[PDB]
Amino acid sequence: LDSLLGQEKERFQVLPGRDKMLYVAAQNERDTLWARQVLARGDYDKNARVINENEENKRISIWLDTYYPQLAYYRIHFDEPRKPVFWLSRQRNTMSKKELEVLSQKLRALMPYADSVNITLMDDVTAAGQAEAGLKQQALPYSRRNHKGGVTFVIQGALDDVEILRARQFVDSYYRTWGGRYVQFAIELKD
Amino acid sequence: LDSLLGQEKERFQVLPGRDKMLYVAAQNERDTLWARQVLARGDYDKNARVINENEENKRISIWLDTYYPQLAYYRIHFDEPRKPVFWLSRQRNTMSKKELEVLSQKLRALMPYADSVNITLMDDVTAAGQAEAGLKQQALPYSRRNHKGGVTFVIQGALDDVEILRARQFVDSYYRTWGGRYVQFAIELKD
Amino acid sequence: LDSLLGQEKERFQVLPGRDKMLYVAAQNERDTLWARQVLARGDYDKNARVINENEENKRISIWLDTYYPQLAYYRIHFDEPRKPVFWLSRQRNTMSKKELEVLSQKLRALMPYADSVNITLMDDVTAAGQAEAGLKQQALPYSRRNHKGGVTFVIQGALDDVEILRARQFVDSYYRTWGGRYVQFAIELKD
Repeated sequence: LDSLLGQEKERFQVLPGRDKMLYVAAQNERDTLWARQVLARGDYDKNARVINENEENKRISIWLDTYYPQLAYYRIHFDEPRKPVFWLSRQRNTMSKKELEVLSQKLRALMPYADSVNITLMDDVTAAGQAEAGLKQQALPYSRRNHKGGVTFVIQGALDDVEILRARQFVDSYYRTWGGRYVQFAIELKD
Repeated sequence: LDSLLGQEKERFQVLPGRDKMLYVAAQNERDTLWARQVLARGDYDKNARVINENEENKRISIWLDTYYPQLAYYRIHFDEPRKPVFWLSRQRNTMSKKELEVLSQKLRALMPYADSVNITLMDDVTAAGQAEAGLKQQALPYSRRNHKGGVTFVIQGALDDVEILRARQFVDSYYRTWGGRYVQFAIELKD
Repeated sequence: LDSLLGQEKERFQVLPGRDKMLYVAAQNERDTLWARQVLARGDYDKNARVINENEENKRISIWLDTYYPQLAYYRIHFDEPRKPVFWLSRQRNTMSKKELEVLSQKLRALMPYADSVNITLMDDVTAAGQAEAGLKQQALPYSRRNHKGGVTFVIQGALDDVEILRARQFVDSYYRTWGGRYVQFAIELKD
């Protein structure tokens, strides 16, 4: 192994894979690019791979559209890349304990660098309540619409220039940890 | 250790970490930057770290969003960096004594330079009363609104140019020690 | 010790500290600056410190906001820097004799150059009566308003150019010995 040119290793969490390849978990896009380009100049292809939170989540989601298309989930969190956390829709999900254990091992196959994948049924009430709470904190009333498989919070109120930005950060916050798979959002000028 | 180029050490409180790294508690941003740049010219990376009150509080808060998302708190004070004080929402917090002791040890892990973290349940009545008192001292009446998990004091009155600045310092004062997590503020021109 | 370049020592009251450092009590800002700059050219840092009435009072007040935030006080007088006098709000203060003795020792820790700190409960009636008297001496009637924790004397009367200056000196006088912590002031044109 190594098959690593990350040094300076700041913002490069390098994890050993189960497939005998190295996965350099880069903090951001510019770091990912830096490490991939340097490894390529260095003739460390194939075995030396560079990854990040966004690409690995989308990669697993693409695999899931084919093998667990009915999986109701939120997002895979890579706060600890060696132990990814997989947020599932508590109520929309109808999988068994053992089926979820298989799902984890399948993601472990998708993530050789991961030791194990911690799949957790996240309370759909908590998802809805997180969105509810964030809006109410910003004095943003909403009308709750119902799209297939979820709800859409339509923010009421003629918002000011910066109040709109406040609502955009709220929306992004929910889309960072939960995603747009359960509560989606809209803005409409009222009152 | 050391792995220190702070000299002149004025405004650089250097504390030894539990992880065998040094944490230079700098008085301000310009000092933080000065020390980080000088340590870097000096080839004292990794083990020689430079920190401050604002970055360390935000760093712990980011960790808390993942592991104690339901933690109702105000702010972590670094008046004594070696013994950080952690203001919690007395009433909104439902944690036990031992759970709070774990929370402290978790922050001690987040702050190797800290000897211990003193977590204290701050009276939510006192928070509200601090805001109330600061406004009344400046002859600023307010309408108490209710956002999720707190209240919003909407300052009544067509304020003058400098009265507005008086209200801004009041608001900042509360946002310095309590933060915008319980009493938030607004201004509206009346009378 | 010394660790002193004050000479000419006129307007430089040099007091020995309990922390084995020297505190040059300078008469004014320009003297403070002069002594700090000269000590610095001289390589007498650390042990040779330069102080004044305004900075030392504000320094102790900042410490008090964290450890005795409920302390109702006026101002610390440095007429005799070696024995600072600490004016407290007689009625607003609810501290015991021994708690006040601790408060003094805490300020003695904040002021190594001080032998002892004389804390005195100043009659709030006298504070109010000082303000009352100063206004009445200048033929300035006022309406007594009530802000949280104090009163605001609103000066009645269309004042002339120099009468306004007379009221400003009155206000400053009260803000010199009592401060704006109990009786505050305003001006409004009437009659």
